[PDB]
Amino acid sequence: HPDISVDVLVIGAGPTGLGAAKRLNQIDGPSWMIVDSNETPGGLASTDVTPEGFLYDVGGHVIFSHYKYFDDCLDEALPKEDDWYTHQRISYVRCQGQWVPYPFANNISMLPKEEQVKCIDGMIDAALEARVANTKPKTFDEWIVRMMGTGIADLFMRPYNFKVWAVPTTKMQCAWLGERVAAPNLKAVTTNVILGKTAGNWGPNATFRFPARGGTGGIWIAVANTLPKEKTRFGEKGKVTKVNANNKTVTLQDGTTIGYKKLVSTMAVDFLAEAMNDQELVGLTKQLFYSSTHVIGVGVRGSRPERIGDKCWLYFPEDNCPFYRATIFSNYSPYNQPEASAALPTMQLADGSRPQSTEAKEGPYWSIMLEVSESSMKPVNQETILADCIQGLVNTEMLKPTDEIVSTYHRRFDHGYPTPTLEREGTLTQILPKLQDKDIWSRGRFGSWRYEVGNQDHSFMLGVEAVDNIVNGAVELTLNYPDFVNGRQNTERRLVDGAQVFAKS
Amino acid sequence: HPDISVDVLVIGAGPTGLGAAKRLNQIDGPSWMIVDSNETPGGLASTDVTPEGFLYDVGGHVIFSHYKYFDDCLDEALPKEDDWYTHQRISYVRCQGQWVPYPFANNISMLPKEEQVKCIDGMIDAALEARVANTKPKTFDEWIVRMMGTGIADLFMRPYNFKVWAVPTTKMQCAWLGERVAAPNLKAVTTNVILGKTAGNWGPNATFRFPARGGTGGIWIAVANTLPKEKTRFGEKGKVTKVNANNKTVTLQDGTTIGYKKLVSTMAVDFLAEAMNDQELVGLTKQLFYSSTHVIGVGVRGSRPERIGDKCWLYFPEDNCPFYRATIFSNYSPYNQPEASAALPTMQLADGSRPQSTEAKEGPYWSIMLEVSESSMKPVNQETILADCIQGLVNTEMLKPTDEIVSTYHRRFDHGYPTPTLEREGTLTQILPKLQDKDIWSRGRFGSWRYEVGNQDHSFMLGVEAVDNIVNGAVELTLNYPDFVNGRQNTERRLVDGAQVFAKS
Amino acid sequence: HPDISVDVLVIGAGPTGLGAAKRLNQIDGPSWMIVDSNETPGGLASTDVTPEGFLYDVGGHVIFSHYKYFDDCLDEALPKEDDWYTHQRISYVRCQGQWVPYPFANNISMLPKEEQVKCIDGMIDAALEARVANTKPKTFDEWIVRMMGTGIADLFMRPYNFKVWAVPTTKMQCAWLGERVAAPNLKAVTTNVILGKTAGNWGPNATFRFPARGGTGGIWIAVANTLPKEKTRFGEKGKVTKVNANNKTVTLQDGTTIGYKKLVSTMAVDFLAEAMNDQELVGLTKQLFYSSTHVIGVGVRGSRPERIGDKCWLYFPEDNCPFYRATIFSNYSPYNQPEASAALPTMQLADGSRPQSTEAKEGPYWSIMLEVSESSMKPVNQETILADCIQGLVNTEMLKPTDEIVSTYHRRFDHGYPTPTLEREGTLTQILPKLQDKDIWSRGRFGSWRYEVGNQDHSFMLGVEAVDNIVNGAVELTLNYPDFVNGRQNTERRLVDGAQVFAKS
Amino acid sequence: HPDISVDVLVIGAGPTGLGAAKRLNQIDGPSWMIVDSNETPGGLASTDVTPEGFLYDVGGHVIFSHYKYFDDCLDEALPKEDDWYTHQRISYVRCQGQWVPYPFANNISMLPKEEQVKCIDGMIDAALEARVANTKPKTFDEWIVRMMGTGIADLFMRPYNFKVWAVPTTKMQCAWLGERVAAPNLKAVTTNVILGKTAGNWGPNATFRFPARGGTGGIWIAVANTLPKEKTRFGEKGKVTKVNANNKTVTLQDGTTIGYKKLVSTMAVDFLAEAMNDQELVGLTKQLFYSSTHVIGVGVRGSRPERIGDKCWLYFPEDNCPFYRATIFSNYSPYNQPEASAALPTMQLADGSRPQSTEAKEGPYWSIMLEVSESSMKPVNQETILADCIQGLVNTEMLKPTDEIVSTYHRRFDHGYPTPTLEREGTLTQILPKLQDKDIWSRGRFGSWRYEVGNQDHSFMLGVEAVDNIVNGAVELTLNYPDFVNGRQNTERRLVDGAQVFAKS
Repeated sequence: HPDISVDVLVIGAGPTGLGAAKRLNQIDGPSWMIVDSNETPGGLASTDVTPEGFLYDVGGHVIFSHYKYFDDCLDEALPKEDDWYTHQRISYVRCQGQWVPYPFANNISMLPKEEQVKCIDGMIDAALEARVANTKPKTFDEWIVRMMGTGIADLFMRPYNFKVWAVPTTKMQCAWLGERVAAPNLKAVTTNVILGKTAGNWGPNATFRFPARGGTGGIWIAVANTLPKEKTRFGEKGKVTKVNANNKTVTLQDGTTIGYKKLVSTMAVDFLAEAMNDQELVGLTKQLFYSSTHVIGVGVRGSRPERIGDKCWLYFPEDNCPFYRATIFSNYSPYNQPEASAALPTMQLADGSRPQSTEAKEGPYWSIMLEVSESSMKPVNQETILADCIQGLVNTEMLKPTDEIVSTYHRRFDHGYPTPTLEREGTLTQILPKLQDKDIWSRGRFGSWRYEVGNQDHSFMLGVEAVDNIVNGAVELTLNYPDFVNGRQNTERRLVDGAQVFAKS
Repeated sequence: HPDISVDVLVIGAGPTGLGAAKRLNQIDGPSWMIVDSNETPGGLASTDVTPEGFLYDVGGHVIFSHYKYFDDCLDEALPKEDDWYTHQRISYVRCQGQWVPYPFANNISMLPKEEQVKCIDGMIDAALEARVANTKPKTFDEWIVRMMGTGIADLFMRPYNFKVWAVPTTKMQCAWLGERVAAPNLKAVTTNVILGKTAGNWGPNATFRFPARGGTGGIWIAVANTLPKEKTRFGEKGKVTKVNANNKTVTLQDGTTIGYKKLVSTMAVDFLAEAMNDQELVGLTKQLFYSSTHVIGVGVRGSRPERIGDKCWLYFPEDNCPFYRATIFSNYSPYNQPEASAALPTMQLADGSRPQSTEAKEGPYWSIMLEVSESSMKPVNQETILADCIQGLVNTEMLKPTDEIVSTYHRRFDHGYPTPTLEREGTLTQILPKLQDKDIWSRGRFGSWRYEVGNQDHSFMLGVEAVDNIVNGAVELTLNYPDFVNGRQNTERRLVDGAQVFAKS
Repeated sequence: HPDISVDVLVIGAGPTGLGAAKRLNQIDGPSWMIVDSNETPGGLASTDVTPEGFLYDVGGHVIFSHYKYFDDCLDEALPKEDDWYTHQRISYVRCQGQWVPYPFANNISMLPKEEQVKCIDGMIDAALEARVANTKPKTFDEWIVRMMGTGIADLFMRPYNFKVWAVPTTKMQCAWLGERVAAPNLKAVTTNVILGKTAGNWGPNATFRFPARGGTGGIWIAVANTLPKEKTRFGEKGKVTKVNANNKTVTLQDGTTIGYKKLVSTMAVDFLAEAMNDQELVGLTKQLFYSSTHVIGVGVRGSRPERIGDKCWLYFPEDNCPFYRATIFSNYSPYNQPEASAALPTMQLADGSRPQSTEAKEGPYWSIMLEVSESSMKPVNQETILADCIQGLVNTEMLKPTDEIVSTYHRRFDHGYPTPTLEREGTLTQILPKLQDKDIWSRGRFGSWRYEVGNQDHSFMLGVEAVDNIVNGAVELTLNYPDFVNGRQNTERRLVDGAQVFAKS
Repeated sequence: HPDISVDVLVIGAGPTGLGAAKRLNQIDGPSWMIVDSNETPGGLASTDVTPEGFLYDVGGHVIFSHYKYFDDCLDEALPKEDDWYTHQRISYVRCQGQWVPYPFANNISMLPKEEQVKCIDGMIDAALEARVANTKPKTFDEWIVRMMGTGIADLFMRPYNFKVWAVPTTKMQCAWLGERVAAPNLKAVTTNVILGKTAGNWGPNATFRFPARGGTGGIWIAVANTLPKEKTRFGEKGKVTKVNANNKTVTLQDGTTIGYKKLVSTMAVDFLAEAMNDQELVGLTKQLFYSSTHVIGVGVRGSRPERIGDKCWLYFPEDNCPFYRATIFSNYSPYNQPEASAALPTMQLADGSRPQSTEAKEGPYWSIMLEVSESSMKPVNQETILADCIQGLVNTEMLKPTDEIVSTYHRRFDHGYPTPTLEREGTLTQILPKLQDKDIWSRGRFGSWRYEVGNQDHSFMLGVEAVDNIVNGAVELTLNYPDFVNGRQNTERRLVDGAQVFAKS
């Protein structure tokens, strides 16, 4: 007999596992338990802080919720209006010395005219081909060239996506992008070119809310806090080391055994296979591809520069910086960095030189968060990546040579992106049913490895829906039909359903 | 203070209401109750029997299930292997003196060569048009022509569908036929023409199962019998006459009042509007279109004729008979008609003449079940329809003039088919949200009026999913996404879910 | 026995008949004669002069030669370099206050942006349709919209061609336009819009030459002067009044009868039918359509205005002037108007007011030649057309209200344009073969009535080729294959052929 | 000074040269003469006879005339009705044991149903592709597949045309096939398949006439006979050995020199280049490609077999015989072979055995003429090709094993077909204008190397039009515009033109 026995055991207290926990807690039927090797819940949706007081998420984390259930749990966790800041979804593409509003294609009127001609000629070809197309694109690259034409593809989506995915666009599928036809919006693009118009896809109704304190990680700490503490096991005491799928027994690092009837596992599925000592699953999960993410944080002295303004996140297709995305993390909340009265010495100037003075000086401070991808196909010199990022900031005119850097952060996350390679689905439909047949629901960004449902809300709901499938025979919609959940407002499932209402009466 | 109070009240014990009841009974959380104006459950899936012992469904009722849940409940209701007979899905189109195997298009080698040429030429036109098509068809009629071409459209699907829907194909939408592209399989069609090949779309795996006894109606009687009787109220005592949406009160014919928190209504939504005395909903619901169904049954003396053979249901595009569909109901179960030793007098010959002898003679017997549609655009003379059907049987060579008719059946069903008119969705999306706002789940073939999810399994699941939405926050997938539920085997929801397993333990 | 007998009789000494004459003269085989009712050869390629000394062709006459033979004869007629002036083919479309360089489509960057959007959008539509097109346009109008898209068509070619042809574009055929596919050069148009480029289709390559003296009419006088005088009969003495096709006799005004073996007739073919007293032909030729041409000439005092500059001819689609084309005729030759030292009183100012002084003042002078079309679908008020034209000049900002007019000219030419109606070919293919069966080669702008081979060089060559057909069995390429002769350099036929080289030896 | 001086010298007296000579003779202006290395005129349109009295053309020669002028000269040469036999243009394709009426595609109902399916499927693909095609086919092979689809291409035109051209279809251009769009008549082909219909493209109005005597060669003997003998020089005395283009002097084998002003050379242009000792031209003409033609003739004892019947020529795609075409030459004239009373011993049986006796037996006789192509890409074993051909005749069931062969014939013609390779036009534009600039009109099947204008009428008219260009400035339409002359009836040029009519007065 194992030390602990529960009906449903949840491994991992990132958004997915917490989703499973929250749903189990709401249903209040089967016994359950959640474990995490980290004392602090949140996983990749956690937040670090430098010794100088600058917070950094694991790269740009902007919430767009497809589900009311997710909203319910965030509202429960952080119920006060001052728990959040609301911002417009402002993003630009750095291109040829300019900040081009996203979407790129609608804003190429900013480029030299001769280049616009190349862009529009390419999109005309694509439109004419789209007109007689009777096949779907088979690769991410084909998809891009059909949508954008060669010229526009080459300027942004092709080089940008290699910098993101750390694999060539030709090596990825495109089903993950959705069911919409791969055909250019020629009229809209040439209209903006003709009008000399620029326009971002944001405004008063295109917004996101961000936690006032604790970064994105503050949400998941707060969400976790609503769970009965005794049913949680976070820290070294909750690190899973072995999974015995045949005995339905999990062994933790401290030797604790937990027997389960159903397992919801949210650790990366390649790690799950290893913990299972299942050589066949190890082989299969090794066929999956993923990139690592280097997060670089730079804390800068000064009031926010006008050139930066209300920018939130920023895309970098070009070669003059190693990062694919930058986030103005100080715009997300005033508590993402020290108050102006905080005294901090300058560590370096953005041009890499030593500061004139060693002396601690006051703020205000602002803050840049950078992401750099790495894979077997795109190595990263870890030793120079911080300095390369900082030079990248200078090259892109995000920082002046003289800007004073008062804090730096760098951390590598080995499992950063699950790659939608051409081979992903062929592999996953071998892995996930095999685990399913052992009553293991492997779910989450790396639990089930599908980037198109890999955000915080998707993840959360993958855990929720796994539990719902386990308990109430629900369809795992997020898992198996990304286009479905992403194409609608999911309003049916609530933190308080009829069940809880009828039971209280 | 009403006579009865329940959490969830179900109006109607056709498949939809029984689905609601079955799921409610399984969940065994919220209190619930089901009423029906008929002492016998089954609604349009019920079965009549003539004084001579010939059973008739409400027209051809053949089950194809999209749900394991539905399968679970039928297996529970009728668990013996001899509770069912299995048949291949054998259907034919009557056309120019011939029984043409379905699908029609794949079998036009049976038509005159000159006609084949016209058919193939039309389909060539359609194939070439489809190659450069960039719009969806907007009407049922466009859909048909784009799929078949003019020649083939005119032979079968155009005139057939008028005889079914009692409206022109040009007045119906085509979204209900699903997401499949309106394109011809020119190759398949020409290939069978060239080979002089015929091929039906059935075989050892294209089957259905039919109840051994009591016709289709026997399923729903058996299913209802699994419910706690004290929670059922069937007969004049169960007839709803008033629904007060604002007080959440239902009044029955005998004066009994029922209080509900949530209402699952499976009566025709235009009747619900009337029962609610809601003038706005009344106005909106009579904007919905429907046809009535005349079911005509003909019991015939003799062993099954060779010309009939294993035929199950039959399509009649031509105007030499009033019915659109015929079912060889005696093929579905030997118990749909009297045993061979039973003595019955001959009522008339198929050509309308009197029999030579009035004496009762033995069988064996076979049975034809016919459907005639009626609408404001297609009146039916109730006084002559039986005679006209029987003449139609002779005209189509199903009966010889000499065949001995020993039983007739005719019944008009007011609400037969909810019509997928162009205006249906515009109307429904005004009606269902208003009912929803009042905590009324109006669901079913006429509860929610969508033919494409109008079969017994859909209906059953509409009830089930409505309950699941009310209780567990489930998406009503059958209701809102016909294409989704019809394009998969829905396997997640079972008659025994995890919740009941964990509860028993 | 007729007064004169010749092998080949040529009626008419416009370019066509002179073509026939020149070729007959060169061949110097069969006997021949040429007659004209006019003492001055040239037909519609003649030139008038006003009492003030301003020359006007019959509307804008610009030579583009497709034939070496035509060049040979022109070189023989006017051999000196100073017999000619060379100019670039400079033309503009007057549109919304702007002189838009021809071709119109390539210069819409001069229009308001919002209009460029509509134009480009329409041409995108046309481009996308053209990609899947599998039929030829049936009408001029369809041809235009397929080439240009709606927006661009509506701006220039649609309203312009109605003002030219005096019939709707929907009533004309489009074969006459040539074999080029009716498809938009979207890329060229969008490219120039993006670049803000304006470009006319002219330069040092694209030139025409114009006679130094006597206007276009000076050419044909000089060509006619190369003919043996005694074989010509020009004036009232040469006016044909009757053709007896059955007797092969022509009767002149003065009573002179001419017998011929073959007749090359270049008068309008409807007049020919009348002269033949052939009622069948009269019937047929009355079914042909043609517009009349009003030529309005305006002599203006002053050096050439800067706004006019090197402009040659000008198109006017818009409704603020009655003319469809204007020619800066003073740009074609300094001898088209009096020298600067010539003194002329001011007749009126352009706004219609009287001049302050009635005295003769010196120049220099420039000159505008306008064309207004007339037909039964488009009446012209002869009494007001001059004044309306002059108002048009002000409206289009060709003339300032203050500009001094020193000469006016108006003349109506009954047969101006042979109209490429939908019906034209059906009618002509009935007329010409009947004339052919009587050894009558009816040829020329109204001899054979085909605009697409209706210029001076085509006309000349129609006569040349008729004679070559008559004598040498040559194919009448210009007559029957406009596309052929217009799509190539016709260099084989020379004014000195091998036959004359070998003969002289 | 040369021995002879003429205005125009014509080299070669096949149809091309004779054409030039006829037109020169008719014009009767410039002095001229015509030479040939052969005593008998006719070139590749000549006829041989075996010692046993069997005539053979140089392979199948069937006249289809596009020109009245050619008709006039043939009528002049052979004016009597009994100088000619008229036959319907009856041809078949040998395929899978069947004689399939030409055109093949319209007659594939003769093939097995499974072949029909493959054919129609392939043509459906071609039809769908042609619906969106917007490029011309670049090669002969692309043209075939686009017209026919794969199945049909593979059965006839692909393998047949390799057997003809002795180069792969992928190595040839397709412009020579004319300007008709490369698209299938799917409807017509499937219609005949559906109906089980066969139909040859012949009838009472699809005929050819063949000379009663002397085979095709009889025509050109007769045409040449109409020329003044003293202007001809045929035989060793007329063999050109040297052409000095700079001196305009030609040297014959016997030392005779002929000065000319214009040269019409109809010898193969590569031969001309050698005769000119012009290394540049030799190099260019060596880039041209041509195939050699082996003509095999077989004389057979017996009345014409029923299986043969009225067949005229026959196509052989299949690899069970070396020849690409057979001609039932005995059907063309009864004087192509000996009369029935002629006694001839049997030389061999068709199975290859040498017969019993040397007894000369009587007829009647029939006759087969075969063509086998050869090139550097397709060698022919000259020593065995006769025997291989005869075996082919047995394999294709043209001869029974026991059929008695009484005459054999085999001759290799070095220049047989001028190949429309991809490179042909590029090379000819470097050759023919260079010759032109030296006043050399190189014309004819190998004079100008264009197969699409390479028949007897084309060749004749290339000569005629060359003279007409030389003397009268005519367009060389057949040379430069094969589509033009082949798409019309050329009626204008006659053996008696107006010039001669007028002159005789």
